[PDB]
Amino acid sequence: KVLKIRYPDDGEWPGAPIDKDGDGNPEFYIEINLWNILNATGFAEMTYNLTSGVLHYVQQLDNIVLRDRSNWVHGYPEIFYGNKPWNANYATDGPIPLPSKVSNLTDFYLTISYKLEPKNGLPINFAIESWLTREAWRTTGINSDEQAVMIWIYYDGLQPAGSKVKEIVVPIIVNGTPVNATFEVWKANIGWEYVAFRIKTPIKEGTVTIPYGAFISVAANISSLPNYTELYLEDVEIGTEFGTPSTTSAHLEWWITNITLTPLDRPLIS
Ligand SMILES: OC[C@H]1O[C@@H](O[C@H]2[C@H](O)[C@@H](O)[C@H](O)O[C@@H]2CO)[C@H](O)[C@@H](O)[C@@H]1O
Ligand SMILES: OC[C@H]1O[C@@H](O[C@H]2[C@H](O)[C@@H](O)[C@H](O)O[C@@H]2CO)[C@H](O)[C@@H](O)[C@@H]1O
Ligand SMILES: [Ca+2]
Ligand SMILES: [Ca+2]
Repeated sequence: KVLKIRYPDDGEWPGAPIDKDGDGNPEFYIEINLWNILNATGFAEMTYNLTSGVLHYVQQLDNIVLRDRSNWVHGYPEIFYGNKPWNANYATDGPIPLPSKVSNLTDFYLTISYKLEPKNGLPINFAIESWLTREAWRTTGINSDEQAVMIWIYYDGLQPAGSKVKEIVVPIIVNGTPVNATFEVWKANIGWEYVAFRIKTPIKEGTVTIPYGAFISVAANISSLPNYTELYLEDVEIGTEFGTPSTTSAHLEWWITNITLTPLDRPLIS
């Protein structure tokens, strides 16, 4: 009834599928994904109770030495739907057919119920990420003519890569109440084009619904990439980037109780 992955016990890259019906197609995939940590004392453990429906992440790391301080953050412990293009992990048992070309996808709501508890002022975000790639099923990384989209619905102590472009309004739902929220739009080129949407009013816990097309439409419209609508939206990743090159201790706990993607009857790009 309980799935657990644990760093460092399970190796430097713990991860596992969530496959509640045991049919060989995961509904989601979890990774501890401490992708910029070279060494640390302590541990990180992610547990999914299949029976109670709670994803619970506990991290207690110290003596942290990074792989490349120029990458700034330490990692991105996460859960995702679709094909994560950095590795051979995937989860495609869901209602939105990912990967799909941006031009063929419908819009969808993404609803997440969560609670974040960074300890001692640890810089963090709670960020939704998609990667947009030239091939349908990428498993070997990301090229300079491709895109990362991030949507930060919480942050503390981190700013997105690159420079600020503009602010936009996106209608979202927070704790059951519709609200117009403001997002700063940031753009960088860090080996690929990077577009981040940073909410101006961070939400540290609750149930949040966002319309995914509001973000991908603006990411398409400010992009410098050619033939944007031919890219494939590979996945939707949910997790917390954390840390800075000055951070040597990172204690963090969070919980996610629901992730739902709800298809809409309108195109993803408007
Ligand atoms: O590079 C940002 C990206 O890294 C991904 O991890 C890569 C890592 O960068 C590379 O050095 C290593 O060899 O491969 C892993 C993938 O297995 C990480 O998974 C992403 O979340 C992150 O955005
Ligand atoms: O390195 C990729 C990582 O960058 C993070 O932004 C850094 C930025 O790289 C640095 O130049 C700026 O001055 O500090 C910020 C952090 O506050 C970005 O937040 C991450 O999403 C991204 O993975
Ligand atoms: Ca399944
Ligand atoms: Ca993959």
